[PDB]
Amino acid sequence: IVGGYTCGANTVPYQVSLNSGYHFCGGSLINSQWVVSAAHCYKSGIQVRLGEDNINVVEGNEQFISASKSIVHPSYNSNTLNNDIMLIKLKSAASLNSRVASISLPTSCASAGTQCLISGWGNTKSSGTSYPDVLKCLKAPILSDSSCKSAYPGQITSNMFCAGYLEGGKDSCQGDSGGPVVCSGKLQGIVSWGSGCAQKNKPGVYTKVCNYVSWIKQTIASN
Ligand SMILES: Cc1cc(Br)c([O-])c(-c2cc3cc(C(N)=[NH2+])ccc3[nH]2)c1
Ligand SMILES: [Ca+2]
Repeated sequence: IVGGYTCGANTVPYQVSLNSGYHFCGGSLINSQWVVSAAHCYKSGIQVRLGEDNINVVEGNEQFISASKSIVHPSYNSNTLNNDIMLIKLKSAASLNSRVASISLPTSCASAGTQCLISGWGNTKSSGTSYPDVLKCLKAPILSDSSCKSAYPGQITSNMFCAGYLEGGKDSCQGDSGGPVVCSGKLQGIVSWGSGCAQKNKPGVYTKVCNYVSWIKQTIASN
Protein backbone atom coordinates (compact mmCIF):
# COMPACT_ATOMS: atom_id res chain seq x y z
CA ILE A 1 0.00 0.00 0.00
CA VAL A 2 1.59 3.30 -1.02
CA GLY A 3 0.56 6.47 0.87
CA GLY A 4 -1.46 4.45 3.41
CA TYR A 5 -1.24 4.30 7.24
CA THR A 6 -0.63 1.61 9.82
CA CYS A 7 -3.95 -0.05 10.50
CA GLY A 8 -3.28 -1.03 14.13
CA ALA A 9 -2.97 -4.73 15.17
CA ASN A 10 -6.07 -6.79 14.38
CA THR A 11 -8.31 -3.81 13.34
CA VAL A 12 -8.91 -5.63 10.00
CA PRO A 13 -9.85 -9.10 11.39
CA TYR A 14 -10.80 -10.60 7.98
CA GLN A 15 -7.40 -9.85 6.36
CA VAL A 16 -5.25 -13.05 5.80
CA SER A 17 -1.60 -13.30 4.55
CA LEU A 18 -0.91 -16.12 1.97
CA ASN A 19 2.54 -17.50 2.91
CA SER A 20 4.87 -20.04 0.96
CA GLY A 21 7.97 -19.41 3.18
CA TYR A 22 7.40 -15.59 2.76
CA HIS A 23 4.24 -13.34 2.38
CA PHE A 24 3.29 -13.21 -1.36
CA CYS A 25 -0.48 -12.14 -1.49
CA GLY A 26 -3.39 -11.17 0.78
CA GLY A 27 -6.89 -12.62 1.00
CA SER A 28 -10.18 -12.21 2.92
CA LEU A 29 -11.72 -14.71 5.34
CA ILE A 30 -15.45 -15.15 4.32
CA ASN A 31 -16.36 -18.05 6.71
CA SER A 32 -14.32 -20.21 9.12
CA GLN A 33 -13.03 -22.54 6.36
CA TRP A 34 -12.89 -20.34 3.22
CA VAL A 35 -10.83 -17.40 2.03
CA VAL A 36 -11.23 -15.41 -1.23
CA SER A 37 -8.09 -14.12 -2.97
CA ALA A 38 -7.03 -13.45 -6.60
CA ALA A 39 -6.49 -16.24 -9.16
CA HIS A 40 -3.12 -14.72 -10.10
CA CYS A 41 -1.91 -15.50 -6.51
CA TYR A 42 -2.42 -19.24 -7.08
CA LYS A 43 0.47 -21.70 -6.33
CA SER A 44 0.78 -24.91 -4.39
CA GLY A 45 2.11 -25.02 -0.85
CA ILE A 46 0.03 -22.19 0.58
CA GLN A 47 -0.24 -21.73 4.35
CA VAL A 48 -2.98 -19.15 5.30
CA ARG A 49 -1.95 -16.84 8.22
CA LEU A 50 -4.91 -15.29 10.15
CA GLY A 51 -4.73 -12.75 13.11
CA GLU A 52 -1.57 -11.33 11.67
CA ASP A 53 -0.21 -7.86 12.12
CA ASN A 54 3.62 -8.03 12.10
CA ILE A 55 4.31 -10.84 9.54
CA ASN A 56 7.90 -11.42 10.68
CA VAL A 57 7.19 -11.89 14.45
CA VAL A 58 4.79 -14.28 16.33
CA GLU A 59 3.10 -11.83 18.86
CA GLY A 60 -0.04 -13.77 19.65
CA ASN A 61 -3.48 -14.15 17.93
CA GLU A 62 -2.01 -15.80 14.88
CA GLN A 63 -3.51 -18.99 13.45
CA PHE A 64 -1.46 -20.72 10.65
CA ILE A 65 -3.61 -23.26 8.72
CA SER A 66 -2.64 -25.01 5.47
CA ALA A 67 -4.90 -24.72 2.45
CA SER A 68 -6.77 -28.00 1.60
CA LYS A 69 -7.64 -26.85 -2.08
CA SER A 70 -7.54 -23.59 -4.12
CA ILE A 71 -10.30 -23.17 -6.80
CA VAL A 72 -9.27 -20.65 -9.46
CA HIS A 73 -12.31 -19.35 -11.39
CA PRO A 74 -12.71 -21.65 -14.54
CA SER A 75 -12.85 -18.57 -16.83
CA TYR A 76 -9.81 -16.78 -15.32
CA ASN A 77 -7.64 -15.37 -18.20
CA SER A 78 -4.05 -14.66 -17.13
CA ASN A 79 -3.46 -12.31 -20.01
CA THR A 80 -6.37 -9.92 -19.27
CA LEU A 81 -6.84 -10.85 -15.59
CA ASN A 82 -10.57 -11.06 -16.27
CA ASN A 83 -12.20 -13.21 -13.51
CA ASP A 84 -9.20 -12.72 -11.23
CA ILE A 85 -10.78 -14.47 -8.17
CA MET A 86 -9.90 -17.73 -6.32
CA LEU A 87 -11.35 -19.57 -3.30
CA ILE A 88 -9.03 -21.45 -0.83
CA LYS A 89 -10.59 -24.04 1.48
CA LEU A 90 -8.63 -24.37 4.79
CA LYS A 91 -7.47 -27.77 6.10
CA SER A 92 -9.32 -26.99 9.42
CA ALA A 93 -11.72 -24.21 10.40
CA ALA A 94 -10.26 -21.09 11.97
CA SER A 95 -11.40 -20.03 15.46
CA LEU A 96 -13.29 -16.79 14.86
CA ASN A 97 -13.38 -14.15 17.63
CA SER A 98 -12.90 -10.34 17.54
CA ARG A 99 -9.31 -10.59 16.14
CA VAL A 100 -10.17 -13.14 13.43
CA ALA A 101 -13.58 -12.67 11.85
CA SER A 102 -15.14 -13.15 8.40
CA ILE A 103 -16.40 -10.25 6.21
CA SER A 104 -19.81 -10.34 4.45
CA LEU A 105 -20.29 -10.67 0.72
CA PRO A 106 -22.32 -7.80 -0.94
CA THR A 107 -25.99 -7.88 -1.89
CA SER A 108 -25.57 -5.14 -4.45
CA CYS A 109 -22.63 -3.59 -6.26
CA ALA A 110 -21.33 -0.23 -4.93
CA SER A 111 -21.44 3.05 -6.81
CA ALA A 112 -18.67 5.37 -7.77
CA GLY A 113 -17.96 7.75 -4.91
CA THR A 114 -18.38 5.01 -2.33
CA GLN A 115 -15.33 5.22 0.11
CA CYS A 116 -13.66 1.82 0.84
CA LEU A 117 -10.79 0.46 2.96
CA ILE A 118 -7.98 -1.42 1.22
CA SER A 119 -5.27 -3.14 3.31
CA GLY A 120 -2.21 -5.38 2.83
CA TRP A 121 1.54 -5.92 3.43
CA GLY A 122 2.44 -5.02 -0.18
CA ASN A 123 5.01 -2.56 -1.43
CA THR A 124 4.83 0.98 0.07
CA LYS A 125 7.02 2.70 -2.64
CA SER A 126 5.94 3.49 -6.19
CA SER A 127 9.61 3.50 -7.31
CA GLY A 128 11.43 0.56 -5.65
CA THR A 129 10.40 -2.12 -3.18
CA SER A 130 9.84 -1.51 0.54
CA TYR A 131 7.63 -4.16 2.10
CA PRO A 132 6.36 -3.41 5.65
CA ASP A 133 6.30 -5.68 8.68
CA VAL A 134 2.84 -4.47 9.85
CA LEU A 135 -0.47 -4.19 8.04
CA LYS A 136 -1.11 -0.93 6.09
CA CYS A 137 -4.44 0.66 5.27
CA LEU A 138 -5.77 3.09 2.72
CA LYS A 139 -9.23 4.66 2.34
CA ALA A 140 -9.98 5.10 -1.42
CA PRO A 141 -13.17 5.88 -3.40
CA ILE A 142 -14.59 3.72 -6.23
CA LEU A 143 -14.22 5.76 -9.50
CA SER A 144 -16.81 6.13 -12.26
CA ASP A 145 -16.69 3.74 -15.17
CA SER A 146 -15.76 6.55 -17.65
CA SER A 147 -12.74 7.58 -15.62
CA CYS A 148 -11.67 3.90 -15.23
CA LYS A 149 -12.04 3.22 -18.99
CA SER A 150 -10.38 6.48 -19.96
CA ALA A 151 -7.48 5.45 -17.73
CA TYR A 152 -7.12 1.86 -19.13
CA PRO A 153 -8.79 1.97 -22.58
CA GLY A 154 -9.75 -1.53 -23.84
CA GLN A 155 -8.49 -3.23 -20.66
CA ILE A 156 -11.47 -3.00 -18.30
CA THR A 157 -14.17 -5.71 -18.42
CA SER A 158 -17.45 -5.62 -16.51
CA ASN A 159 -15.82 -7.74 -13.76
CA MET A 160 -13.44 -4.94 -12.77
CA PHE A 161 -13.70 -1.44 -11.24
CA CYS A 162 -11.16 1.25 -10.50
CA ALA A 163 -10.71 2.83 -7.05
CA GLY A 164 -8.00 5.28 -5.99
CA TYR A 165 -6.62 8.73 -6.73
CA LEU A 166 -5.90 10.01 -10.26
CA GLU A 167 -3.53 12.52 -8.76
CA GLY A 168 -1.27 9.55 -7.67
CA GLY A 169 0.54 9.01 -4.31
CA LYS A 170 -1.98 6.62 -2.70
CA ASP A 171 -2.66 3.13 -4.14
CA SER A 172 -2.49 -0.61 -3.45
CA CYS A 173 0.66 -2.34 -4.94
CA GLN A 174 2.43 -5.72 -5.52
CA GLY A 175 2.07 -7.89 -2.37
CA ASP A 176 -1.44 -6.44 -1.78
CA SER A 177 -2.91 -8.62 -4.60
CA GLY A 178 -5.73 -10.93 -3.41
CA GLY A 179 -6.56 -8.64 -0.52
CA PRO A 180 -9.86 -6.88 0.44
CA VAL A 181 -11.55 -3.67 -0.71
CA VAL A 182 -14.35 -3.30 1.93
CA CYS A 183 -17.07 -0.68 1.56
CA SER A 184 -19.96 -0.17 3.99
CA GLY A 185 -18.85 -3.47 5.73
CA LYS A 186 -19.17 -5.63 2.58
CA LEU A 187 -16.35 -7.19 0.50
CA GLN A 188 -16.74 -5.27 -2.80
CA GLY A 189 -13.28 -5.77 -4.41
CA ILE A 190 -10.12 -7.95 -4.47
CA VAL A 191 -6.77 -6.12 -5.19
CA SER A 192 -5.97 -7.23 -8.77
CA TRP A 193 -3.72 -4.93 -10.90
CA GLY A 194 -2.78 -1.39 -12.02
CA SER A 195 0.06 0.14 -14.16
CA GLY A 196 2.90 0.68 -11.69
CA CYS A 197 1.79 1.83 -8.25
CA ALA A 198 0.41 5.25 -7.17
CA GLN A 199 1.22 6.80 -10.59
CA LYS A 200 -0.83 9.77 -11.81
CA ASN A 201 -3.90 8.84 -13.88
CA LYS A 202 -3.28 5.08 -13.35
CA PRO A 203 -5.68 4.00 -10.52
CA GLY A 204 -5.89 0.45 -9.13
CA VAL A 205 -8.15 -2.09 -10.79
CA TYR A 206 -10.08 -4.51 -8.57
CA THR A 207 -12.14 -7.69 -9.18
CA LYS A 208 -15.86 -6.69 -8.85
CA VAL A 209 -17.02 -9.24 -6.25
CA CYS A 210 -20.80 -8.52 -6.53
CA ASN A 211 -20.66 -10.29 -9.94
CA TYR A 212 -19.37 -13.53 -8.30
CA VAL A 213 -21.54 -13.92 -5.24
CA SER A 214 -23.77 -16.71 -6.76
CA TRP A 215 -20.54 -18.53 -7.98
CA ILE A 216 -18.86 -18.29 -4.54
CA LYS A 217 -22.00 -19.57 -2.80
CA GLN A 218 -22.55 -22.45 -5.30
CA THR A 219 -18.83 -23.46 -5.22
CA ILE A 220 -18.55 -23.45 -1.38
CA ALA A 221 -21.84 -25.36 -1.28
CA SER A 222 -20.53 -28.12 -3.58
CA ASN A 223 -16.98 -28.42 -1.95
C1 LIG B 1 5.19 -8.12 -10.64
C2 LIG B 1 3.85 -8.27 -9.95
C3 LIG B 1 3.53 -9.52 -9.52
C4 LIG B 1 2.35 -9.69 -8.88
BR1 LIG B 1 2.02 -11.47 -8.29
C5 LIG B 1 1.43 -8.64 -8.65
O1 LIG B 1 0.23 -8.90 -8.00
C6 LIG B 1 1.75 -7.35 -9.08
C7 LIG B 1 0.87 -6.26 -8.87
C8 LIG B 1 1.00 -4.95 -9.33
C9 LIG B 1 -0.06 -4.26 -8.81
C10 LIG B 1 -0.43 -2.91 -8.92
C11 LIG B 1 -1.60 -2.47 -8.23
C12 LIG B 1 -2.07 -1.11 -8.26
N1 LIG B 1 -3.16 -0.82 -7.59
N2 LIG B 1 -1.43 -0.18 -8.95
C13 LIG B 1 -2.32 -3.43 -7.48
C14 LIG B 1 -1.91 -4.76 -7.41
C15 LIG B 1 -0.77 -5.14 -8.07
N3 LIG B 1 -0.20 -6.31 -8.13
C16 LIG B 1 2.98 -7.17 -9.74
CA1 LIG C 1 2.94 -11.87 13.64
